[PDB]
Amino acid sequence: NQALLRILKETEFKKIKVLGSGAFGTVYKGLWIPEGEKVKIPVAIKELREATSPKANKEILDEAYVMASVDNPHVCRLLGICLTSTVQLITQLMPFGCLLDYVREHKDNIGSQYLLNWCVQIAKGMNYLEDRRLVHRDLAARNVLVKTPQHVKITDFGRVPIKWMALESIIYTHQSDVWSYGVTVWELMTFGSKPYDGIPASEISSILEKGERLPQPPICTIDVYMIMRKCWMIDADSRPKFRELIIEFSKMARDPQRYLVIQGDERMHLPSPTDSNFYRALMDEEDM
Amino acid sequence: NQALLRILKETEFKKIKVLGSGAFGTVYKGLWIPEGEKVKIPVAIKELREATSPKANKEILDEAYVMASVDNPHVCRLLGICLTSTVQLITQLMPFGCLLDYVREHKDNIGSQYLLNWCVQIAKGMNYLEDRRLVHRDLAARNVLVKTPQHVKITDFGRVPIKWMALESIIYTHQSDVWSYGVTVWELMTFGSKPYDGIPASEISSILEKGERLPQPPICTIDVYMIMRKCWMIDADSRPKFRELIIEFSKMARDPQRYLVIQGDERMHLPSPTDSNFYRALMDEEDM
Ligand SMILES: CN1CCC(c2ccc(-c3ccc4c(c3)C(=O)N([C@@H](C(=O)Nc3nccs3)c3cc(F)ccc3O)C4)cc2)CC1
Ligand SMILES: CN1CCC(c2ccc(-c3ccc4c(c3)C(=O)N([C@@H](C(=O)Nc3nccs3)c3cc(F)ccc3O)C4)cc2)CC1
Ligand SMILES: Nc1ncnc2c1ncn2[C@@H]1O[C@H](COP(=O)(O)OP(=O)(O)NP(=O)(O)O)[C@@H](O)[C@H]1O
Ligand SMILES: Nc1ncnc2c1ncn2[C@@H]1O[C@H](COP(=O)(O)OP(=O)(O)NP(=O)(O)O)[C@@H](O)[C@H]1O
Ligand SMILES: [Mg+2]
Ligand SMILES: [Mg+2]
Repeated sequence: NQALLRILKETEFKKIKVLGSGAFGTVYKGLWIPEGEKVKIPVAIKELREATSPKANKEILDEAYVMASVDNPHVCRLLGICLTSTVQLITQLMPFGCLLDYVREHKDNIGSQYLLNWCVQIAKGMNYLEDRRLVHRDLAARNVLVKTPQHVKITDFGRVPIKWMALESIIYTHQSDVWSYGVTVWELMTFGSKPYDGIPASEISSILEKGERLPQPPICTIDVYMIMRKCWMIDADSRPKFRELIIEFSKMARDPQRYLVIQGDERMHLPSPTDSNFYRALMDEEDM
Repeated sequence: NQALLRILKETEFKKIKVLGSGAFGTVYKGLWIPEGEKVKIPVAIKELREATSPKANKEILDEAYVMASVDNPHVCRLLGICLTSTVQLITQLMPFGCLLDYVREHKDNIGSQYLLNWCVQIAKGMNYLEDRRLVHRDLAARNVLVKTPQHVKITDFGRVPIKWMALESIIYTHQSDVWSYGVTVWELMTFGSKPYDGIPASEISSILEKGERLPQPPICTIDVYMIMRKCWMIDADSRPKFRELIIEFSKMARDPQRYLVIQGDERMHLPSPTDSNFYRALMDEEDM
């Protein structure tokens, strides 16, 4: 339990390159140098843009131990922490970056089988988080990291993203996460489009009350767009459960081209078991 | 089966830094760039110092598929290959380097619990290789790679190292590997000493026939030096099996200071479950 979150010294890791920033901190690629060792281990380091107090660190630690406790192939685990003036959090470095940026830069080489499997994997991770009774509160294509193209994990859970929140959050339940899951799915199926592009956030809750939802992405059949609309029902309990989302997106993943119309989908593919085994043993030794 | 050894193009990986060389090839740290992807994945690349023919590549591939087929936490798996004029082999990059260099550079911070566990892990991997009916033929502290300080794996098996070979090899059986295991153990317990230092290789088989073995390392009790001597029996079948080596070195690992006398052993230690979990999730996601 307590053994799941390593407390680090400043002197045993170094931030070497910035990777990006959110409205909570800045993310660096970093090197972890174990005491007495001559090696340099690449890590990801989030340093909060908000310097803290020692009593406030008691809040941070109380949640950090929980996020260090997740054990699921499609959920990122918080690994370490260094409680400087500004707190730094450490996790596994994902060289493929987030899924949002990934789809935007590969939108012309992304097939139906990859898209659909990603929706399954993200759902498995949300279903795990629900079984641990952890509400994500910030699910987005930006907070889905790519370990390998075949393997995605969910990050930055358990901590406003108005365009991703349920109407009752603009209340955070697992059913409110289901909403954010639908928005994440829409981001993938639109190859990274910005939801409600150009509409100011202060006015999203208005358009949701009048019945407007995100439009059907061009590559979605009705079976896929039905699911996304169901995630955006005003009644939270009427939304589909994550356990069900797994079942339906797995069904569609065994016949992908039936449920996603993508130009050049017979050229786009999935890696031969030859390429997957080479992927996993180099970067992704997790079971799966 | 065939899906366990990825064939690579030249254009999808690059050698960026040399790491060392043996009398068979040169090892580089390399970057694997997946087709269509914008990331750079660190790998290890062995390029043979011997340019080959296409029919000779049929030999190489026939063995490479076997080495790509090992599934054991303490055995390195061959992952890929690029069959240029000089063949390049690819495997997971171990930033901690080999165990030989590791012990030499940490000899003043290495305790009995680490040394003994390493002997267990190396034995587990040799016991696996015996169960797959693969003779190592070049077991040494140089060919034991450090994934993390707590986790070592055996490399470069299944391909002369006179000072590591059994007398009947100077015949390669699993019992001849047991000999090389004893020599590997002696290398660790001597914090990286060179076996038979200063004695020319052409004259090692002579000294072995007259009964000379490696000396008892200063930190070994008799129980440990008894095992090492048993690995060097002239009768191969009289040597202990790897299955037994596991049992005896595990026994000694539950009471390490009873079997290894190391100055400052109460200061040297093992990482708290806090530090191990941080190690594994960053670098070593294998089960164990
Ligand atoms: C300021 N005033 C006083 C103090 C209060 C406060 C309460 C809690 C935190 C806290 C604690 C723990 C975390 C986070 C935040 C967080 O953002 N965390 C991510 C994560 O670290 N991401 C990464 N990117 C790259 C490298 S590390 C994360 C990673 C992961 F693998 C799984 C879940 C997860 O949440 C972990 C901070 C401040 C707030 C109000
Ligand atoms: C020249 N004339 C004609 C041709 C004949 C020939 C026959 C077989 C090979 C062959 C095939 C396969 C391998 C090896 C050698 C080998 O050296 N291999 C290691 C390995 O690649 N190490 C690494 N270091 C860093 C990056 S890759 C290795 C790695 C591992 F993870 C597990 C086992 C293993 O053996 C694999 C070459 C030539 C010989 C005589
Ligand atoms: N483990 C990781 N490995 C590599 N890059 C990462 C990792 N975690 C986050 N990033 C990237 O670091 C950048 C900053 O992340 P972050 O601070 O979380 O902002 P954000 O995810 O875009 N918005 P938010 O997470 O909702 O605050 C993004 O481009 C992420 O993809
Ligand atoms: N996977 C790996 N990751 C990092 N370094 C490695 C890896 N495999 C080998 N090395 C290192 O690369 C260097 C060259 O290795 P190698 O070519 O095997 O020579 P050697 O092991 O010292 N002698 P030999 O293996 O018996 O031919 C050594 O310093 C090894 O520790
Ligand atoms: Mg993020
Ligand atoms: Mg070697």
